[PDB]
Amino acid sequence: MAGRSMQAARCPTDELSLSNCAVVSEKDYQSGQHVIVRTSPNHKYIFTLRTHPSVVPGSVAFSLPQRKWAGLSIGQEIEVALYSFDKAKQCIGTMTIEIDFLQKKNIDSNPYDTDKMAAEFIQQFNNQAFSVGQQLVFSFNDKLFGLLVKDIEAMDPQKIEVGLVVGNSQVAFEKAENSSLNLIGKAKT
Amino acid sequence: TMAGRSMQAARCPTDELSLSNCAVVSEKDYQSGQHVIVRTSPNHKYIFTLRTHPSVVPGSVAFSLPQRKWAGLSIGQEIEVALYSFDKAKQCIGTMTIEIDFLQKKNIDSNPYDTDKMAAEFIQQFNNQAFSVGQQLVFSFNDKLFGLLVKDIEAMDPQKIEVGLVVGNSQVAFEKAENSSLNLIGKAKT
Amino acid sequence: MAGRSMQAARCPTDELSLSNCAVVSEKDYQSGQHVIVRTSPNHKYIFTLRTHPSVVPGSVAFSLPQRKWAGLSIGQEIEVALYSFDKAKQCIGTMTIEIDFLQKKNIDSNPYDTDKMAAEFIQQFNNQAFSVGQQLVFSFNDKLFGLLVKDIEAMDPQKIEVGLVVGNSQVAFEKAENSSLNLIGKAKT
Repeated sequence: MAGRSMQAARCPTDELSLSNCAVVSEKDYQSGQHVIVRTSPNHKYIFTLRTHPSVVPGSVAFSLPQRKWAGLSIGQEIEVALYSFDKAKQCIGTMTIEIDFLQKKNIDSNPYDTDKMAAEFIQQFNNQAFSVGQQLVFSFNDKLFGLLVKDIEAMDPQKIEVGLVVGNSQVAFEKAENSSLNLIGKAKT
Repeated sequence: TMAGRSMQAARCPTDELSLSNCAVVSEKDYQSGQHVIVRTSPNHKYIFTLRTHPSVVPGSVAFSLPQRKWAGLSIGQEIEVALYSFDKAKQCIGTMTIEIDFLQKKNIDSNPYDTDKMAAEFIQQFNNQAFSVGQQLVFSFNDKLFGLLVKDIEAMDPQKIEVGLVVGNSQVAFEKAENSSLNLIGKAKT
Repeated sequence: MAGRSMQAARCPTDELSLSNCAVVSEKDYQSGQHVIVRTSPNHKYIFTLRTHPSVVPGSVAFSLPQRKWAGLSIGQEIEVALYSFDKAKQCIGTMTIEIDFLQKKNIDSNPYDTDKMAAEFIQQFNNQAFSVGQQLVFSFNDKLFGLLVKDIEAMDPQKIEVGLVVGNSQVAFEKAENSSLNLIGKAKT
């Protein structure tokens, strides 16, 4: 009893990509459900869903970052099944994220408070699934940043591949090599 | 009291939305999936399937240019809207013939198109939506946009119908428009 | 009994601004609820909500006109609490609105019927909250107009600062000084 066959589609809008959710039709799923997307015998990527009116029923919309991360191409047939988080080990305890300005062009020398970023990160991504290596778009203080999940650990009653962000998940940031990003605060690696 | 409700025809919020071929409304007036009969004037009624979107002004119904052309509507035009119910076997689509062509003169490649693959996806995205003979639609397939014209529709015989509901076993047959460079293939043709 | 701290965000699209609602994540609120946005210790603003998939959880999206009116800047922290209309005095009896073309480039000499405008205004804004001094965007006959709430009065069993538009609320328009706007109809000042 595998998942259903669907097609990868492009993201309806740029703003939507800030969600880092796989976007779907309300006819197929409801927001908040999680899915495991099988692209081949070598990969099963986990996404958290969010509905949008423009998504064609039978398709799943992905932003550019997600398509790169998941090695997806528009039109591609994918196998999709509901994924359930139901074990303590799956909740994220700590997670390390590599950050940098999205547009290598726009780069300010202003100092950014990581503790503030960590709090907002937890706020907008609460109950969403993340995996080591995943690339995301993060909107902070009206600026766009690129994020790379470097590590994830569960709460010791350690290392996990994928996990659910919860209210007490700890996020530590660190700029990418050669980054002109000045990070301040205690939410730094 | 029994007749429909008075509303205004509005523009479609986005291009992407037009791929749905649904009349788009406010979640304040309707819920997605309901069907409506839109009266423009005596002797002229058009049936649409609804889909909500946050940007639609309450009291208005959004239509894409092609829908407005077909229903002969103009922006701001006042219309009479009433819920329409499909509840008779004769209304389910058995077979439907569609004339296809690239939506844009621009992109016009000569590659092959499996009418069987298109038919399946058509049924997939338009399941439970209403279509009428003569209706013009926008169809997204393989990252390419095509224009569709509903030529004929027939009900199942336990024939010819004006409007019907697409269901899981509805059969769709395609046929390119005259002078079309559409390289159709497969067994889903007229 | 305080509200929750959130951040002001940009409006996902231009079309959304026609709603004049504060837009939110379906994860935080449901459409139709009303909120009081405390921007500072002496100022609280009232908005009616509408959900949209692109709004980042933990944030509230506002159009430029709304940000100007409530003195908000993007990323700004705000305290948000549900607001309840539950007293007769809060229902709008009459309201005076100053109207003008939204943009210079869109100026013309066509006649716009106030009675028609009033009816459509009540139609699209029914059950939404408005305050004296609030500036809105109004779409009428495929044209965009700027609106300024000049006055609001309750039904005498008078003057109120904020109120809920209901089915029998009366709206009177008047053009801005020097407005080349051509207003007809009886729903005037």
